[PDB]
Amino acid sequence: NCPPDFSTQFDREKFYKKIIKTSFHEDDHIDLDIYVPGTYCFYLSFKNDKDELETTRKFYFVVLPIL
Amino acid sequence: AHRTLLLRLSDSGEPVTSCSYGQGVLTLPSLPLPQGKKLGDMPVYTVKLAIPAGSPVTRDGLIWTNCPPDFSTQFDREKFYKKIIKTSFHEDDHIDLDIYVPGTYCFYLSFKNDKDELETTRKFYFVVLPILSVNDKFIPLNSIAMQSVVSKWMGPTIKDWEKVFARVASKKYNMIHFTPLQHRGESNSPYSIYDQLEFDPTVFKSEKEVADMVERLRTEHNILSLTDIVFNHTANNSQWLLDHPEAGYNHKTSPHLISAIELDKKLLDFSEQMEALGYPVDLKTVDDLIKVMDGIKEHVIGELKLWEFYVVDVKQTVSELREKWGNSKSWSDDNIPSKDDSTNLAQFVRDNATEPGFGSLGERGSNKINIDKFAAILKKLHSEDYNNGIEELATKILNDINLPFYKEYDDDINEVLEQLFNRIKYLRIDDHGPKQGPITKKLPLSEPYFTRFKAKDGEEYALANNGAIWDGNPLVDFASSQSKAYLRREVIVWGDCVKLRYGKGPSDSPYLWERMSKYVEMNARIFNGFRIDNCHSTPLHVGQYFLDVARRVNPNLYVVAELFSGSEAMDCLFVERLGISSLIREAMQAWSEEELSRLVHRHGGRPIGSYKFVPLDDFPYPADVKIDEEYCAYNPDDHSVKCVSEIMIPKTLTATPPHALFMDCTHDNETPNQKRTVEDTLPNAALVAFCSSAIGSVYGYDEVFPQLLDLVQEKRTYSCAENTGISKVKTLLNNMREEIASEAVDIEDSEMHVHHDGQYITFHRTNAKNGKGWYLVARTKFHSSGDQMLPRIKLSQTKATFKAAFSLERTGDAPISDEIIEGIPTKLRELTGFDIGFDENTKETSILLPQDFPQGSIVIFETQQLGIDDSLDHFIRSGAIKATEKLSLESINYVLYRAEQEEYDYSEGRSGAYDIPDYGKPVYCGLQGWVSILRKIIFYNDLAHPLSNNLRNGHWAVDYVVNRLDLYKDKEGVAEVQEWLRSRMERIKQLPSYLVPSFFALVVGIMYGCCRLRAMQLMSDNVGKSTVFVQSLAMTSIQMVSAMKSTSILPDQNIAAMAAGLPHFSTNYMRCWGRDVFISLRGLLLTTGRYEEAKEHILAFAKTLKHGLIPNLLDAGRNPRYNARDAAWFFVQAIQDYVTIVPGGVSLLQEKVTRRFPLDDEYIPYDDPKAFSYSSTIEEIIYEILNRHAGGIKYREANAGPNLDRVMKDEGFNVEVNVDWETGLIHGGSQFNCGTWMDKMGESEKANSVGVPGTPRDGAAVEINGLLKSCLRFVLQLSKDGKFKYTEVTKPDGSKISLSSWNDLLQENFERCFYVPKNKEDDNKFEIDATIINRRGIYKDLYRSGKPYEDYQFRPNFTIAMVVAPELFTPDYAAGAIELADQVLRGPVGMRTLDPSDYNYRPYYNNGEDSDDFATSKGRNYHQGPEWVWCYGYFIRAYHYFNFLTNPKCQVEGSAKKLKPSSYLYRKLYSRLLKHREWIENSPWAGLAELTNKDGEVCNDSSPTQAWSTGCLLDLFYDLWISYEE
Ligand SMILES: OC[C@H]1O[C@H](O[C@H]2[C@H](O)[C@@H](O)[C@@H](O[C@H]3[C@H](O)[C@@H](O)[C@@H](O[C@H]4[C@H](O)[C@@H](O)[C@@H](O[C@H]5[C@H](O)[C@@H](O)[C@@H](O)O[C@@H]5CO)O[C@@H]4CO)O[C@@H]3CO)O[C@@H]2CO)[C@H](O)[C@@H](O)[C@@H]1O
Ligand SMILES: OC[C@H]1O[C@H](O[C@H]2[C@H](O)[C@@H](O)[C@@H](O)O[C@@H]2CO)[C@H](O)[C@@H](O)[C@@H]1O
Repeated sequence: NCPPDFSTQFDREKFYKKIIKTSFHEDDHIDLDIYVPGTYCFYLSFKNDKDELETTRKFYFVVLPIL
Repeated sequence: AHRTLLLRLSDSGEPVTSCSYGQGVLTLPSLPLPQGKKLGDMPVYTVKLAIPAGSPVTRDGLIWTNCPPDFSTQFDREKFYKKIIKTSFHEDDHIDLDIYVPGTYCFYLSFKNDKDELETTRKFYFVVLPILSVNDKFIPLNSIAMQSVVSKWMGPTIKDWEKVFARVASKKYNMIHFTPLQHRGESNSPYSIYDQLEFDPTVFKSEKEVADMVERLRTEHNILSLTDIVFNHTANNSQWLLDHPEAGYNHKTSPHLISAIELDKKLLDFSEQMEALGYPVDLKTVDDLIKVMDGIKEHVIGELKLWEFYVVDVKQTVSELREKWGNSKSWSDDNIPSKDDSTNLAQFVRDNATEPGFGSLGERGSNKINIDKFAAILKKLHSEDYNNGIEELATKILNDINLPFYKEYDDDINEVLEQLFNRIKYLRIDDHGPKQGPITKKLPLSEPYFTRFKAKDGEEYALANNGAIWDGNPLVDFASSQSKAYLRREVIVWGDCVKLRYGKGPSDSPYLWERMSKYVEMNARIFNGFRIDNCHSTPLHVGQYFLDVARRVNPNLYVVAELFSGSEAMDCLFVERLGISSLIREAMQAWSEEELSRLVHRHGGRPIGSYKFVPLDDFPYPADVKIDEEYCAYNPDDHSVKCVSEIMIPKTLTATPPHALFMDCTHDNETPNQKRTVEDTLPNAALVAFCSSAIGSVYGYDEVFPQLLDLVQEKRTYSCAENTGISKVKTLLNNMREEIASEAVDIEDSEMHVHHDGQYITFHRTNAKNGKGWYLVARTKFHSSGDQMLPRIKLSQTKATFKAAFSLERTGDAPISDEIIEGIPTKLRELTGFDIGFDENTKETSILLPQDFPQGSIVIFETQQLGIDDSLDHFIRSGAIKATEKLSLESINYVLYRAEQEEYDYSEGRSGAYDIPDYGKPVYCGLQGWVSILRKIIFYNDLAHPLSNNLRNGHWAVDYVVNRLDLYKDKEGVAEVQEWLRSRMERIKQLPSYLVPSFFALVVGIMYGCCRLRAMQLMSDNVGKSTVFVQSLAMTSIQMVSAMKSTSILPDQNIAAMAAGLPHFSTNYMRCWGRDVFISLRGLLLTTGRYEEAKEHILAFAKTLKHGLIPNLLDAGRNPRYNARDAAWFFVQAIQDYVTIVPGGVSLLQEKVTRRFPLDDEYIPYDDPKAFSYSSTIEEIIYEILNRHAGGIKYREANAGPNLDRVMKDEGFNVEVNVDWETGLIHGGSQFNCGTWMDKMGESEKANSVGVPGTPRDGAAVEINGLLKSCLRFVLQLSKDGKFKYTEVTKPDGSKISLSSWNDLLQENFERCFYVPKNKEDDNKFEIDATIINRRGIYKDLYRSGKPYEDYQFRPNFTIAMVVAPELFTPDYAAGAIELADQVLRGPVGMRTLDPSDYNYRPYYNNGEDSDDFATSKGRNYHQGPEWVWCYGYFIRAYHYFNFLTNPKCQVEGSAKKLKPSSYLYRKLYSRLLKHREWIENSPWAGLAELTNKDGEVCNDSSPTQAWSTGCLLDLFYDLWISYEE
């Protein structure tokens, strides 16, 4: 639910897509640019071993305010 | 030199067909290499792929192709190479595919889908034909004469063969087809090959022995050679079949045929004991067959176990149910059907408790039930104890399961014996096959379906033999599991041969692929090509692999194939992927004379006078293109493919029908003696030789053999009797084709006419380049059907010359030798008496046949069309570029366009547009009117079109093209263009009438292409390098800018004046409109580069300033009309656009005009000397508008009355404008006013709308204030640079306000007044009365309108302010507001003028309405619903701008870290212009309409081409170019 840029407001339930670059050798790095302090979470969707869709937990991280 | 072809692609990556030649293949023309060049010195051909700009394929697009990158790299079918597509929104991308070796090549495109996924198009193939030379002389593919000879009938020695070679060499054949010269099998049939890797031991012993013989044929008699190649079968007695029995389908490899094996060996076992346990061993009664069938009823059918191959063993399942009753048991599914639903319960068990491969065939009891799963259902359905009625229930279910299998069995058995007693009859009882010998071991009752042998591995096998199903699909392998033909006995077999089981590749049959590979490349080293019998039965992947192995050995492999697949499409697909160069067509298949004439018509050529292809208004004309300035950069030794004209747009690659090899008689069809008579051999072979294709014949056809030679049994040898039958005539026919082959090249270069009258068939072969031709009259002898007299043959504008004539007569029967095949004695009598009359006045040739012209005779005439020489094509394809050298962007308008009203202006109403009978007039008087009609005519070769009829009925349209330019002769470059048309049209009139249409369209198309290229050269780079769509939009600038006689933009002179639209806004006072001119000025003049012409319009309108306003109707400079509030601010915006774009554009500010009206608003002093009076500068004019509006204007329209406006009310003439200085907005207008672009005054006397404005836009208009803010921002930065002096502004009282304060006033109050906030909680900071509102999140259409409900109406005018003054809008508010307009107000081509949710929505505009409806009557709906195209331009310009600021997905990181629009934004932009590109493509007028009804519905009253409709779309392309593509 991290907004893509500073112009976009924050919404708890509007999540944005990010593509994981699959490789058997190289790990993939995906940046989450944060422009405003607040509560942000992320979860991962993937293709199950049953060819179905599966989802992980929501993992949160807090950006503290600037006083 | 230049061997390049242009292959334009569509938006989906598919090749574009330039002409309609029918179902075909992208074949490249067979041409010799340049002088002294071998394979590898240079590319044979270069295919230029053209990808449209902005197409969905360009998005991360890649061009794939299996073409090797250079000559050193070998060809691989599945190794494709990368090619990068250079994406652009303006410029198309060209990618070259260099080809160094003939063969089969394909290409497909991968791109990024709209789902951000990867997507791929089809594979598109194109064939490069082989290069056939004999010694050092090139052999054109359509001049091949192939003589098919059978090896075993030429003698047992090599010299016995070279005697036959000398005979066919005297007949002047240039190619010999060999039945396979390999060791033959048991039956000695040439196609049942014993050993593939060694030639016939009778004649040859090594490869060098046969290779020397073929090379001897090349050097001695100048004859190339090719053989049959057999892929489908091999002989039934090959020593390698014992070592490798898996090469065919057997009980191991193809287990489904096990049922068919035990039935075949049930007949070899039966046919030998037939007489013992039977009676009719060999009789000829119908009842005699029935007792054999009754013997079949009990001895084979009854002894084959009721066939458990289909039926589940019932009692052997119950036996195995009690056996395992008590193991894996119990079920739980509650979907098990009840025992009442017997049918559904059976199919439930069919899907759950079955072993793999249920229903399909295999071993005897292959179909069986899974017991542990079956009993688990029985315990869940009935009971867990077995004796509780399970034996009854389990058997009842299995019996119901076998019901479809039993009915599948009765339908199979019936076809087994019905095929038997229908084949045994014809086989035995002589109906048409005399062979009722007593059934022996050699000739049993059953034809051998399987070849039995014991292999070297020890085990016994049973391979079968292929054949052909009667009317079955040849693409289905009848030996595979998909067919049941070997079981149901639906196969006509060849006992000589045996299966060849290829799999999905070499993995399924390793030794078979390795052997056939070495067998293919062995003949490829020796011979020049192959011949494939029944190519349709060979699988594609099988034929593809081995033909590519052959081409790696012999790069010039010539492939012939007897291809009769399901349809022409399947025939083309096989030719595409396999690389077939010629298809076999048989002339003996024609049952009657009409069928022969239709066969000859298919392979004869194109109609006489067929249209020639030319680039027209559907091509890009790059200003930076190479040119043959006089069509002279060609050398015959280079052997280069020629461009269409002086413009070097290369020859287009389009699908053409696959080449044909017309055989007058093959080695499988009956002799003319059998099917027809012997005399027909002469006229049949003549009609075949006249076809524009390759021809061939079997040995004995020319030597009139009595009957078809049995390829299996016969052992006699060809006779040494020389020069028998047609041998003399074939020497003439082949020698004549050698003279024609030297110059005839492409499909447009050979034309034909064929006529059939009774037993006569007429053939007229014509070369379209020089006019040389042949005429053949052949009287056919299908039967002796009495005397028939042919009418007088008449040829127009042609002279005829007698060439030769012959008759073939029979002199008894043929000798009966047992050692030598001798033909029928025939006389070849030369004929005379053909009278050739030539009328020296009408230039008409008449031909009368002599009464002594018996059936089986021919007569050949040499003919030459009058007026055509070899130098005609060069004269037409040259000089047009030099003729357009002095053309200007104004003068091109008179050559290409001019509406009929525009032409009436120059001709005082005498000329106009050429009326085409039974059609109408072209849309323009110039060439564009012709090209718009001719493009579809040339594409379909519609020689029956009314224009095509009129062009050959007389020279009216020919002279009309030249005589028009007398009106505009004095203009720049028009005189030299007329002289080129005069000289070319004069030469055309000397041609035959039937050839005028094709040449008329060629001359007009060439000059059109030169005029269109000259336009792109005179324009700017962004236009002269872009797609067809952008250039087509730019050509509209020439449609509107023209000099006239009844009007202009200056009152003293007649110069170029931009018309509002054609044809209803082009003459007198209706042409120039100040509002229309300056909305289109940036697109049509600045984007294109007409800087000087744009200045003239700004200066001319500046002379007629009054009330601080620009007049809507400009009467050249005299008595105008100032009924417009928009014009002055669109005019001042065009000045800003000029200064911004034109280099040194600030010079316009100090240009002095002569204001034709005194500063104080005076009267109409046109003749009063106070008109000229004083001069005004553009800088002063800009300030005069700003200060007059500010100080408050006050005027009533001068010369008021019905003479001015016959419907406007008295209070309507006093219109005014004033600035509310508390907000900074410019207000003005009344409910009797039309001072905006929505100018529609009612005129209905029945609906009482007379004088009632349909859209009175009184008050502050968004466009006016948006342009005001743009003008203020312009003059502020202008004063900062020292180009504008004024900063003071006077108020009606006397106060002064600085221009910056007025600029800040709008910046602080504009959005506050117009924006309707989406939140009701903010309905207090944006001046909103919530009682009257439609939607929120909308920028208002007006402020302080007379009727307040129109303030909150969603209209497309708010985008004009968004484009010219983007600072007035917060990004998030504007982005959501324009997203609503995209969903609601955006039509397909035009912009909806009013929200459909409003009650005044009248989307259909009909100016001619005599109803009582207050709106629709007399067309007051003009701006209340209808979709206008120019607002679409301002819409998408701001749709692109504000989506680039708001949506982060519409932005992407760029070079120099300057953010460029993402492909996601270009994709959304490109989609919203497809309907515009379709419109200008499929419109007779080469532009965009003014208005459109609801949802793309064509409005008849709308002007079909409007200046500001196309000009606002050019504004979008210039925005994207000047900001991102520099
Ligand atoms: O020769 C001198 C000329 O002087 C005067 O001209 C005046 C007009 O007579 C007068 O009507 C007005 O012009 C207005 C008109 O009142 C206003 O309603 C509007 O007209 C619309 C049409 O309503 C609309 O249908 C459309 O007309 C097109 C039509 O769609 C198209 O298919 C084809 O038929 O051509 C038609 C036009 O000819 O568009 C027009 C234009 O928007 O706007 C007109 C222009 O403001 O004022 C004129 C002032 O000079 C005399 O009255 C006239 O008799 C004299 O001949
Ligand atoms: O307000 C909801 C209402 O809108 C429509 O009525 C229009 C009316 O026809 C126009 O004159 C406009 O200016 O005032 C209203 C704006 O909404 C319809 O009644 C319907 O769409 C809806 O109920």
